Amino acid sequence: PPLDLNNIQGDILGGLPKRTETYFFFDVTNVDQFKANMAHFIPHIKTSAGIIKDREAIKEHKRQKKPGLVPMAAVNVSFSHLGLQKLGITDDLSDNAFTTGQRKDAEILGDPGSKNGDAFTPAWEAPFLKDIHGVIFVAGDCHGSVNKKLDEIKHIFGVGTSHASISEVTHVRGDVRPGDVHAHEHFGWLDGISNPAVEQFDQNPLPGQDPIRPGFILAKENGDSRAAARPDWAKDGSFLTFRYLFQMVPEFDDFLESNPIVLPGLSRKEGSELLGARIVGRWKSGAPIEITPLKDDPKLAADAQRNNKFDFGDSLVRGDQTKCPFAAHIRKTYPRNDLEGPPLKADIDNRRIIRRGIQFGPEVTSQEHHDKKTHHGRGLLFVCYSSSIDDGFHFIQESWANAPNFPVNAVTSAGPIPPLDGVVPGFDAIIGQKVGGGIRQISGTNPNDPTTNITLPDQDFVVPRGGEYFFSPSITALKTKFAI
Ligand code: HEM
Repeated sequence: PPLDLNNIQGDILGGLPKRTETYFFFDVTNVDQFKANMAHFIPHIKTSAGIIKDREAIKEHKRQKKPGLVPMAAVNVSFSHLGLQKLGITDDLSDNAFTTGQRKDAEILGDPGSKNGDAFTPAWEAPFLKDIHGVIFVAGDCHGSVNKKLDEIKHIFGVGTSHASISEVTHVRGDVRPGDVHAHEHFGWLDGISNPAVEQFDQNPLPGQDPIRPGFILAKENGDSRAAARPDWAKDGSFLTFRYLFQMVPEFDDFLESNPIVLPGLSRKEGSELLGARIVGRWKSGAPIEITPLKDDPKLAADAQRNNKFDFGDSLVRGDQTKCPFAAHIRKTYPRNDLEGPPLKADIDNRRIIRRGIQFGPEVTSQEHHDKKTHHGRGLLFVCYSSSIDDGFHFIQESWANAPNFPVNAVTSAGPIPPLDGVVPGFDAIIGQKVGGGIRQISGTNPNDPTTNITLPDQDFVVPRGGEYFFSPSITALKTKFAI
């Protein structure tokens, strides 16, 4: 069937274009007044149709050399399980992670925290330990637009006044980095390269971007295995995972400088760069190591038609880590042929996620660089979408990233593979977390010596400090279940 793009919130399919973005986390205080205000709010919501239409208007305005105008920052909205309960919307959405809420789920994600008996409290910023009912987020070209748009939303809900239907728990702000590295995350890598193409939305998949069915992103659409268990209003909504991930950049840079790979043809500097590339699965530029294993290639990196056309072939079955470690970040989170090829021939479309991350915080200072220690908060506002957090984000984090035997344990489940005997890939070095904060190791990072492990510093390079699981309903769901 064709998708109704006027019904689907625009951050999901399309993505809200942004140099800056504010996420406003709130609690409902008066349910009836909240539902009445939502009638006024809903017309402000950007849909996927809206996105495509804007993108064309920007292209014509830009082809035509006009003086370059304010993209009326787009608004989206998303609700936690605690907010659905609060609103009287009690139909089960058949996802344990969402319904559990991420404060609890975080124990199993591997977040640092502590236990009173069987009660777990993650080591998050104080506001993310309160009940959050939803998030209103607004994304645009500059601070002026976003704030102006957000002030208007706050008038609609009466924020701060005696007649208020929501209150602020906290807010967070993302900002693309300055200049040439605007799309690079704070460790230095080009981010936003690989996302799944969606059948009946993405007209021209890029090479290496196998399109998946829309029900793996949107509830009750084609390919949602849980379609029959879900209520009609859930159609064309998607689960939004938010993770407030702080990055320890000077500690990461220092880590690389201390562990250079000694390899014919490379400086000390270059061996430290090779290690970073191998840990991520790409050069900072964006060039995938599976294509260019030993030196960066900036032209390949800048070309969307060549920079994602690889699948690890049968390197895993053969035990061959020469081009790419098994435990590289991108391989841990999208295995490609490691699982889709023999022996498993597994269908991992339900493990795919659409990422809409934005960076935050200042650049690294001279003092921070000199100390080789972090002094300011910076990192990534991580946001991803799928029709199942249980199958997507949670699983990726627990069974792949945090699992030092993955992917060997997956492919050896079918029968031992002698070239993998004794291979323990190790942790995803970027996001892998060990429960209790124990010792993490990663193997295969030296092309010439695949069995040597690096023991990671106790201070993780990425440190979660907040997050929650939300559901982003359709325009029509909002209109009938959240309005009046
Ligand atoms: C500080 C945190 C993180 C950083 C710095 C980071 C960095 C990156 C980079 C540099 C890429 C490659 C460029 C691209 O394809 O976009 C990437 C891809 C990806 N990351 Fe992350 N990441 C982070 C957290 C996460 C988390 C929490 C998840 C999921 C639980 C995740 C899942 C993925 C996936 C699925 C891909 C795409 C794999 C592919 O299709 O090739 N990442 N990440």
